[PDB]
Amino acid sequence: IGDEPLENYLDTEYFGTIGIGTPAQDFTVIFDTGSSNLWVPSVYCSSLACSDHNQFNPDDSSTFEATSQELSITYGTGSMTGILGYDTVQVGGISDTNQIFGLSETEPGSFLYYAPFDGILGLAYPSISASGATPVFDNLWDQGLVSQDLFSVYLSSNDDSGSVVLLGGIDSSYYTGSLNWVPVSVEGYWQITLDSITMDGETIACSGGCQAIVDTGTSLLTGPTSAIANIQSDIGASENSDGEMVISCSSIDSLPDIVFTINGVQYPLSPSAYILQDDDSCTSGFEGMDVPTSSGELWILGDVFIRQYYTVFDRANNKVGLAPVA
Amino acid sequence: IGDEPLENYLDTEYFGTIGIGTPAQDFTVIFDTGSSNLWVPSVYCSSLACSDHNQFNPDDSSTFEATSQELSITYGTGSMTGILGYDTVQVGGISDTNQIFGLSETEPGSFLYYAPFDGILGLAYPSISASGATPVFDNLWDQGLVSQDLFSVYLSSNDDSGSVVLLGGIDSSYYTGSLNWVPVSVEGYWQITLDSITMDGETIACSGGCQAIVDTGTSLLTGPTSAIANIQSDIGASENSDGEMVISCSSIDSLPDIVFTINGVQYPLSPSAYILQDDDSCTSGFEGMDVPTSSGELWILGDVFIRQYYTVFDRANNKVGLAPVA
Ligand SMILES: CCOC(=O)N[C@@H](CC(C)C)C(=O)N[C@@H](CC(C)C)C(=O)N[C@@H](CC1CCCCC1)[C@@H](O)[C@@H](O)CC(C)C
Ligand SMILES: CCOC(=O)N[C@@H](CC(C)C)C(=O)N[C@@H](CC(C)C)C(=O)N[C@@H](CC1CCCCC1)[C@@H](O)[C@@H](O)CC(C)C
Repeated sequence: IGDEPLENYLDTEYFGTIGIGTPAQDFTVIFDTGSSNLWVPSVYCSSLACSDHNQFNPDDSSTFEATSQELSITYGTGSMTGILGYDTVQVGGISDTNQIFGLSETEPGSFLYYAPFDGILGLAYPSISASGATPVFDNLWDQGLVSQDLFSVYLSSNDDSGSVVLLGGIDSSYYTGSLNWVPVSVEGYWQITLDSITMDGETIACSGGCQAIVDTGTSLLTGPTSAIANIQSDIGASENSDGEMVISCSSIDSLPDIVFTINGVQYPLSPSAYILQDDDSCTSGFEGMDVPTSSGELWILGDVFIRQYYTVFDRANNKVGLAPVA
Repeated sequence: IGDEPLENYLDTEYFGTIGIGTPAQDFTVIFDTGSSNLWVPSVYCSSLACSDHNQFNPDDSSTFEATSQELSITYGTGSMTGILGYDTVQVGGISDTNQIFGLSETEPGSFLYYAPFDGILGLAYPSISASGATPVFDNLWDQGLVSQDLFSVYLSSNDDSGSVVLLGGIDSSYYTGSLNWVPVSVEGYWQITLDSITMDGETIACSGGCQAIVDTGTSLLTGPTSAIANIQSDIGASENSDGEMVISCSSIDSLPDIVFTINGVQYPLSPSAYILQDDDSCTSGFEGMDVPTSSGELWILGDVFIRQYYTVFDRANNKVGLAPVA
């Protein structure tokens, strides 16, 4: 079981440290369950986002193996094109040997240039892995490096220390009562079926269910624009400049829980979970984002939700396990 | 003995993580031996750099005690003014109970905005601490949270993992041979007497001594403008724009050791250590700054130097211990 400590930056991005190579070059990465690929900046990248960011030099690793397999990936925020090579990756105190990972050649856009992390470590299923590159957890299970075929995430609140990715195990100290398991409906993302979303008993969205992914890599709780636009009204948040659906911080103590019913069990987010507040200003935890898939237009249950529910991702049986954090 | 790992960001910045408060809030701080104050942003800070960095909120800490004292600190690059407060800083494993530190109120200048860290933990002598704020090492020793009255720094080269600050102990495995102990000359900074800087038999600089400090929070080897000017010429580096006193990377195999004799022992610097090379670009490790003190113009032996020499800063007997990295 590996323990990968995570830095909670503004409750928006949780990232940890990995080493790639021999000797090991260090990089901080986002641990993303919305994707399956590991990749970091390389000395071959010309994009501006690579200049101010730690870059992987293959000519300094006695263990590196090159391949000619090119790679291309687009996220909701940012993309990269690169090439796939091979090496040891130290992640969560484990020596992942012979891991295929992406070395970037371009990271188009201004977004990532600003970001306090170098790369992305995907944790979704191999089916969505661009260029078929073996996911890290997959390569660990395959090598017998993790004791169990599950990892779990605890994401801290209020910029506190202690967020963790526990690879190969759960730790009951992080949750209250017991885990509820939900089947993955469609296996690629950790896609689970959302039964409904209510406030004060009335369905306000997702009537007759909708598809949801549990994404550690999304900050907010994102959903199909039109739906979210309602919720925003149902809590009185309004637009400021570029996505700032601003809400008065006085409102927090008046609003009601918004309940997510997944597999018959209700998972409420209180107003103090779904309103993010910096110092003296509040914002909405909900973001509109149409993400069309073959299995429907997704509802992404980001850090805003994961912050309240210790999440376990069982690959052995394709189930998500949720329980309230301690 | 505290073990504090630092992320080597581009061989220019080495920062680690601390927690302030119960429950503890995360912050990444530069461990700077060139000052003595610990500060972090706080929710009082209005400044630009304070918006995109984590901010200490006293209201979410059950162990916070506030003070009336004001704090102002000008650094070589940057500054702050703030208010002082007390709380439990968990640094390197240790829970430094009831520690005074600065909650900033302004952090003027866009460079701090763009920087991948929140605060600075100063590691020098109390004489130079702003407002006579107890430096953390001092507060650990007074409470007996460290065994030995010394700390050691190992700074990895090449963006590798493994840079570490070892609080209250030296670790033999990081150096070659045995420590050479230099006395501190004047006690404020970790100030020592540099006897000469020669290059192929000839004194290129600082004949008949000059004052130097070993300063982990300074990226390059710094010295008085006019002196460094000659060294830049003698190695070939020339300005491009906002410095970028750039050198043809081809020159790394022609150039010789510049040598720093400290208390009669010679400490050479290979081209490989004094020309910085990100990617396929080599720039010069020397920077020209006139740093007037009551004990002369200071030479700063920063990161460029410390990456080649494991350094013990011993407060028990006012002495610095150097030995080559193994
Ligand atoms: C206040 C707004 O917050 C953000 O923009 N946050 C970023 C991530 C932050 C950790 C830097 C985000 O949520 N981006 C989403 C965009 C989403 C709302 C459409 C995203 O692309 N997340 C990536 C992961 C991110 C990519 C940017 C770098 C960090 C990892 C991945 O999970 C998805 O592409 C999965 C797909 C099913 C939607
Ligand atoms: C390649 C260019 O690199 C830098 O300019 N690096 C910065 C530090 C980096 C961590 C941003 C530097 O060397 N800053 C020196 C600049 C000075 C040599 C012209 C400095 O102010 N360092 C601070 C600590 C820094 C200050 C900015 C915040 C990070 C800690 C401290 O050591 C001095 O105040 C000591 C004094 C005797 C000069």
